[PDB]
Parts: sequence; C-alpha cells; structure tokens
Amino acid sequence: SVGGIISQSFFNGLAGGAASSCEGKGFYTYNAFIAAANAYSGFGTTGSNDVKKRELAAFFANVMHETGGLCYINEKNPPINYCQSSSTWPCTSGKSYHGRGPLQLSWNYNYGAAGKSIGFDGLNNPEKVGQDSTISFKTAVWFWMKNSNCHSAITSGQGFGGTIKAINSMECNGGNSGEVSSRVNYYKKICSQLGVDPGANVSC
Repeated sequence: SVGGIISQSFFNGLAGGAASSCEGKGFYTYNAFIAAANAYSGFGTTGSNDVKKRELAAFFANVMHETGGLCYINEKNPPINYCQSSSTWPCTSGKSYHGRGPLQLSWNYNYGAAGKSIGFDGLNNPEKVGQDSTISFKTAVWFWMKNSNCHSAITSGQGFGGTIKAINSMECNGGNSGEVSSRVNYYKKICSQLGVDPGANVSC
C-alpha cells in the first residue's frame, strides 16, 4: 500500500532535482521503488498513517543523502574494493563491492546476503545493483528491513535519528554534524511535502 502514500508525482518531485548528467536520472524510477517496497512485508505499511509516512520519509531522506539527491548510482572514486576476506562470503577477484544504489550497498558480506534475499549473485555480479533498477531499490529496502535496525528504530519511537544511528552511527554524537544535518534536512523537507509532523528524536 506504499503507492498510496508515495505517488508517482511525489517520486518525480524527488528524482527531478537531479542534474540531467546524473547517472541516477532515469535509473532510479518509481516503478523500481514500488516493486522493491512491495517485496518486503511491513515496509511503509506498519502502524498508523503518520507512522507509515514517517518511515517512508525516513527511507527517502537517507536515500537522498546517500545518492546526492538520486544523482549517483556508484560511490565516487572508491578507494578500495571493499573486500573483507571471508569463508562465508568469499570475495571474487577483480570485483568491487563499492557503494551502489539508493543506500550505497557496500562490502562482499552485504552483497552476498542481499543477493541471497533478492535472487542475484551478489559476489559474482555486484554490478547488477548499478544496472537493474528494481534490484537496486530492492537492495535498499532489504538493507532497511533485514540488514539493519532502520525499520525497527522508526517503528519503536527512536525517530529519524534512530535510523541515522542504524545506518552510520559514527555520524551521531558529534561525529559528523554536517552529515547528520544533511539527512535531517531531507527528512524535514519530505515530511513537509507529505504533510506529516517529523516527530520526536529527529537528530542524533
């Protein structure tokens, strides 16, 4: 029922600010988002209308931050391949697990697990996250629901700030106040566009 809260018009509003030269423009699509949202039971369909609106606002605020406003698919000039040697999620030689997609999925161990959930080979074909729109959004909803405390935070009174803590706790408590402010600014704007109060515990 996410499409009832986030319309095509609302999504185009978010995606439309990206410069035409952004790789994300026309890659990050409403069709892909709605397909991804519906794939994970409870995502933006938990709680009252205000709770659902705040969860979706929280998801999009973090997505807007991570992608520079739905501009970037790929992490810029990644310094490493993001391989942590593992017997469970072995790195494929020659592949990079740099950030890709709406929440910048990174590291072999995360790609492996995402691929297992979504139905692609995360270790051998991490590039799919930057090539298939629906897979790309599914990695973000998967991370939100299954690989982090983001969903639990936003549905247990921890507010938007709890989602920041769930995603990159190093930013909180003065770690990087500019990064927190970036995420918060997006959250407040999106809440305003959805006509929902941002709630408590907005920052961290």
